[PDB]
Amino acid sequence: GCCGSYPNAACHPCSCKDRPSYCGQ
Repeated sequence: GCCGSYPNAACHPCSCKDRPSYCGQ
């Protein structure tokens, strides 16, 4: 994914720059 295999304190598949687009569609 993107937060997949990374820290998660703030990080989500969404806060990423070009994120896993499930946090939209």
